[PDB]
Amino acid sequence: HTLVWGVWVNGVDQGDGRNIYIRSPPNNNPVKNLTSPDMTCNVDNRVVPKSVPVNAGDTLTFEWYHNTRDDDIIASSHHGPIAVYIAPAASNGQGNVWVKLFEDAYNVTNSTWAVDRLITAHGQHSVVVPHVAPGDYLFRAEIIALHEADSLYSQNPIRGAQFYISCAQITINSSDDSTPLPAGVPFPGAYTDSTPGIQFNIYTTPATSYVAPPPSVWSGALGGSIAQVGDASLE
Ligand SMILES: *[C@@H]1O[C@H](CO)[C@@H](O)[C@H](O)[C@H]1NC(C)=O
Ligand SMILES: [Cu+2]
Repeated sequence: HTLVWGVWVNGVDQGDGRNIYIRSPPNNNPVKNLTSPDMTCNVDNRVVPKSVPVNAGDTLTFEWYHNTRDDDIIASSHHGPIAVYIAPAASNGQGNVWVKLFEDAYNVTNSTWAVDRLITAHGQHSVVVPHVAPGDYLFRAEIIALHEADSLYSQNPIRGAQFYISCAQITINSSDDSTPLPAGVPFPGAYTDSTPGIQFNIYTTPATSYVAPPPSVWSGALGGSIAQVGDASLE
């Protein structure tokens, strides 16, 4: 159970984005139904009044929280991967539009899941803004908590992989469009019950054997990291 508070650009806090530049749902409950329109941008997908200006090559940092800003972030039980996607705003995230800019699942050196390192990072994870066409975009940050992912939601709706999905409205101003955005996957649609990484038993299967759901990260990406860029407590 986690939500996005706002974003940082190049290490500068853009301010509380909830219902402003983040298409925020009303609470931190997970999405579990892989076929639901809620997979696109969570349960209250609508245009919000602001879009954060960035340029290609900027660092865009999502900041997550549990109950209050810079708290425990997400329950430690919620081991799983983190991804970021991009699509043009004109899509409203419909169709074959979502391009993967970032993937982190399990780090064998530190023996940590992406989620574990997100807590250590005070909720902060980043992508580098790609050289796509200037214009309005949705950046879809996705945490998958696997603590009940031994079951499939489609079979047992009180269990399943848990998706914490947040869409940020981002406007790319300065970009040479040298890496124009390639075809995307649909959400809902890309993840199915047979997709690698959707059904997994983190209690019996070695984390080293985990494979995150496709698609692969776009070669055009520059992203990106799970790491604290700014200190929320200084504000
Ligand atoms: C899952 O989502 C689909 C598509 O909206 C819907 O038809 C189905 O009823 C949902 N399942 C549950 C258990 O709500
Ligand atoms: Cu939770």
